[PDB]
Amino acid sequence: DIISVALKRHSTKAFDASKKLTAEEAEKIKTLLQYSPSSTNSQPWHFIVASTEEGKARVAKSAAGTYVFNERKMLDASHVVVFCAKTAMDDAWLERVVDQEEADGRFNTPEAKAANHKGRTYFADMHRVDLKDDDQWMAKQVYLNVGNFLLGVGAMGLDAVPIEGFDAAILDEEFGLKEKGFTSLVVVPVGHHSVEDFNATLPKSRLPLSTIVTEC
Amino acid sequence: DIISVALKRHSTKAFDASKKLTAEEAEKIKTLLQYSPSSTNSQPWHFIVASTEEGKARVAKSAAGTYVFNERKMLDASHVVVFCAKTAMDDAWLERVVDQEEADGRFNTPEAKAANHKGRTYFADMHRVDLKDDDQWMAKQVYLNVGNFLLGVGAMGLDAVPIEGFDAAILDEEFGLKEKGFTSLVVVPVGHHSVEDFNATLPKSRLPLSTIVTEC
Ligand SMILES: Cc1cc2nc3c(=O)[nH]c(=O)nc-3n(C[C@H](O)[C@H](O)[C@H](O)COP(=O)(O)O)c2cc1C
Ligand SMILES: Cc1cc2nc3c(=O)[nH]c(=O)nc-3n(C[C@H](O)[C@H](O)[C@H](O)COP(=O)(O)O)c2cc1C
Repeated sequence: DIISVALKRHSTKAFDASKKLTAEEAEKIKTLLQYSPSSTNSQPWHFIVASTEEGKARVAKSAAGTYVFNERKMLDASHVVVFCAKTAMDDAWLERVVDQEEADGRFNTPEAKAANHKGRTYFADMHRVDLKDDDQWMAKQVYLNVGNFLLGVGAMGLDAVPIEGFDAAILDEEFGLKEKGFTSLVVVPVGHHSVEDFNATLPKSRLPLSTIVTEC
Repeated sequence: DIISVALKRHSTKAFDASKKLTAEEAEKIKTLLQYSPSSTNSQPWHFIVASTEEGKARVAKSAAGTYVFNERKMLDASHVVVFCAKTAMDDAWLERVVDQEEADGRFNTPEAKAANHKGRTYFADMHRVDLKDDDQWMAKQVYLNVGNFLLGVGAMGLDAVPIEGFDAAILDEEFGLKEKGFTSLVVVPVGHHSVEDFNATLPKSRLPLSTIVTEC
């Protein structure tokens, strides 16, 4: 049951540094990242997956100053995922997307690919040209990917914590992501909680359905 | 297996208007909405769940003009979820979150409730006062709930389609959201696909791991 997963999953505060993902688990987490939906199948994202001790330490440099209370969550977890959004929607990306969809067998005629390209360009152009918000639109898709990921890892029986408390300017410099066209948004350390994770045994808390839902 | 769900779920293009969700499935989808994580447990959201023919036709008035192609997805689904974000983060909201956490038994230490509220008001004030993007930070949390939702509903064996192609100003005017401090961002019809849902038997397409993942 997925609902039991939803009620049991928690934001891990401390990871066991001796528990690592299997090679099968490492492959499956990467499948989850790749297969999330996105508006127009635009997939405007890049992911850093750090599993080495050198790589996690480099990600862990961004939990500087005020974000030092999240550094140990990055170093003790098995795999650390960095979710990055594209910084602008370019026309090369859109043609990369429609060429992948043709290569995957989604179009039956050249008119069906041209129709799909036109339709995606129009909605990319509403954000790029009309609203001037393509940066915010692509970042919103990366957060939907985070949502998908947290539930999926929970359903695999693993522990994780979504981190917004890190320095994105520090992280983007280290991996040289502005040169590559991307910016870091959320860091998700993945592994197994330890006995020091105080949040594992505390109750879940959410606003009641009376406040947050309207039925019509 | 959750990886099977991720590879099997699709964006439905046509729903079977005779197939409805059971009362148990209706309750489970509201549990999925409420239990999604969000930064600092801010839960900066409101959900409209329309299951009646009158309710769904009111949501379908936003599938206007250029967006007429999404109208039928809203009309024939069993349940239509409107994901709304708060338009500003007020102190009143943060207080009801911390009081709910208090009632749920999260702070065994009355000094920890006060410690946690001011940390939440500190990270909410870095967006509503310092960075001035409180509306984008709260919309970001609503897309994380949408990603959580779409994988969960696929894990329950239901069909859905995330919709961005709707007129949010019509949708907000129709349900008086602007005066309640909420704005609609994503519409998600849930139900069971028709025999004429062409997308159900098309192959899934995504960019390769070689483009989207960097391993470190
Ligand atoms: C976008 C996002 C960012 C978060 N950032 C942090 C963080 O920097 N550090 C942390 O300890 N937890 C962080 N969390 C945890 C939230 O406090 C948490 O999801 C929320 O309190 C609900 O608890 P649950 O995850 O255990 O269900 C973050 C969560 C989200 C969704
Ligand atoms: C945020 C968002 C908005 C979308 N808006 C629309 C829409 O307006 N109409 C539609 O038919 N599909 C829409 N979709 C479906 C996307 O085209 C689809 O998710 C994508 O092609 C990947 O296909 P899949 O969901 O079948 O895996 C949307 C998806 C997302 C995530």
